[PDB]
Amino acid sequence: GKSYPTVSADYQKAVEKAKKKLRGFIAEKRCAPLMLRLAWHSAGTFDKGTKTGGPFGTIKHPAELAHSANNGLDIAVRLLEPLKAEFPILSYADFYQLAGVVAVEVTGGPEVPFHPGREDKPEPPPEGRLPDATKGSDHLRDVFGKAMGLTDQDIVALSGGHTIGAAHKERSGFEGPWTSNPLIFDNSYFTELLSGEKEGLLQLPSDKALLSDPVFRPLVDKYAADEDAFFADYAEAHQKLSELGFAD
Amino acid sequence: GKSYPTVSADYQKAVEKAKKKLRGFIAEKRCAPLMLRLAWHSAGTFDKGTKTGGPFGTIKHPAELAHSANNGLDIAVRLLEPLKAEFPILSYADFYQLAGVVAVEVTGGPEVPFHPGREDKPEPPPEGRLPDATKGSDHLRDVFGKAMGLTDQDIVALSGGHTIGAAHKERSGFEGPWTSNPLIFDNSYFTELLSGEKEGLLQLPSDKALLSDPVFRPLVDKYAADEDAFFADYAEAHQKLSELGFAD
Ligand code: HEM
Ligand code: HEM
Ligand SMILES: O=C1O[C@H]([C@@H](O)CO)C(O)=C1O
Ligand SMILES: O=C1O[C@H]([C@@H](O)CO)C(O)=C1O
Ligand SMILES: [K+]
Ligand SMILES: [K+]
Repeated sequence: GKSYPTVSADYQKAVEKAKKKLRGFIAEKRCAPLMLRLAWHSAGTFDKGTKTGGPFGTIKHPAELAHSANNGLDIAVRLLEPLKAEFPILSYADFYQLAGVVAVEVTGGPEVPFHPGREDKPEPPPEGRLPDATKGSDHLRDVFGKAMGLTDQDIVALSGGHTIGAAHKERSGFEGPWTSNPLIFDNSYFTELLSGEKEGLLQLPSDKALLSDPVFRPLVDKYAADEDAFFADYAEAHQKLSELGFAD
Repeated sequence: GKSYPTVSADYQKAVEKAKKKLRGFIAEKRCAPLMLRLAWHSAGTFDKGTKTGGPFGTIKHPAELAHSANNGLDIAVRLLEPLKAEFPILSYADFYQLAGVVAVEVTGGPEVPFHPGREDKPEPPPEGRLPDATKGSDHLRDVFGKAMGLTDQDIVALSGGHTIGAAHKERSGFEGPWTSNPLIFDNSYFTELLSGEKEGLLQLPSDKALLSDPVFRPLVDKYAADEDAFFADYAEAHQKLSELGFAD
């Protein structure tokens, strides 16, 4: 239920130019997964009951980067600082979410609609709102549902974001890619999740929780059979996540 | 601006009986300062922008007792558990605030009006909202003013709560009483604050901040000259603090 704010023509021109520069930079640096993870951890702190947190640029604060769930995301902030400085008119909030949208696009994923106008806010949210990889469906619903206000369909679709990238034992402690093609955005996360553990590939307990839940599991089966349907629901869910607490 | 909830006659009878039992117990155990500090740290987590936190019984949770600002308050919770069990109808929130009101009364202080009907809530607030003793007036206003929504007069009056009790090097790290009579509720905190450091008595940086601020300092002078005026403003401020986020 969104009402997007008006931004000047110069702001809109800067979005379009930054989008292109982000494509080139993210593709060349091979950091699309990290950038997706930065945008998601930015937005995923939203609490709908208090309207605190969410995608309002606070993740660049050292206080929020120190959160253990954000281990490694200081690399992302640093990687983007030279480009952000070329687009001073843009908020950090818009810039990081635009980077997440581009991360998905440049790895072959759906084109997530983007609307500008997030304002940078000065206080990071409390630590502890991001999901815990060792937990299961109840915990997923607590975080995405009770806090962020996303649907069970969004949970499954957004979990397929793991179709790009890898864990790092020096960041979370988990290690390895979810897929055999970690810079390619496709439905492979779901086909691997269904096939069992393969050697070399990662499954978190929070991934496996999707297989045993009666609402999540049919979605997993849908996305593994129908990549177009995964792309549609993913684009819906990403857009919602990127706009949590914004333009309501 | 309060609208107090209706409670049954049995609840009201239990308040009155617990008030008496609290007087006897707190007087005998010599723990009025700790009990005041428990009630204040319960209520002082209130944030008026989000309506989170405040005096709703969450301080008995191990998660909130672990907060470093609450070092030692597990002693208080434990001390009160046998009495609370004699009054099962009462919420923990009402019981702890009633204990704070009695702590003030039984050490000779003003009779703070008490209204029942706080409901126990299940989530403790985030850590870090209670004031920092090494900081000054700006920090006091951030905490009491911007979060809790109390006035500068309340800040000074409520700081005179230090007229009873002591710091402990194994809890905060500070050590000693503010006053020569730490179980007597009087204006002595302000007369000591004005006289300078005396040997054996404690002044926190947050106490000393009251002397250098142009709004706080006249209040300090008022309370040190006029204990009746301290008692009046204290009773006002304590009642407000004990009712933050309650019955609005
Ligand atoms: C469902 C609950 C989730 C849990 C428990 C979880 C947990 C994790 C963990 C532990 C890592 C490894 C971090 C590291 O060690 O480098 C990770 C990586 C990643 N996460 Fe999630 N995550 C969840 C949901 C999401 C969502 C909703 C998105 C985006 C839509 C996402 C995108 C990513 C990406 C792209 C990576 C790889 C990052 C890289 O390669 O640097 N995750 N996640
Ligand atoms: C103004 C900002 C405040 C700061 C920075 C502060 C800080 C502290 C500290 C560090 C201690 C010592 C804890 C220990 O080591 O045992 C303490 C004790 C105490 N505080 Fe405060 N406090 C403040 C306000 C308040 C308020 C508003 C009240 C109640 C109205 C209060 C009541 C007490 C009492 C009664 C004690 C003594 C506790 C005991 O003897 O066990 N304080 N405070
Ligand atoms: O997605 C990522 O990009 C870098 C690296 O893989 C390529 O630069 C990294 O640290 C990430 O987790
Ligand atoms: O106010 C207090 O009561 C006890 C003790 O002084 C008397 O029991 C203590 O640990 C407190 O800080
Ligand atoms: K993939
Ligand atoms: K005293």
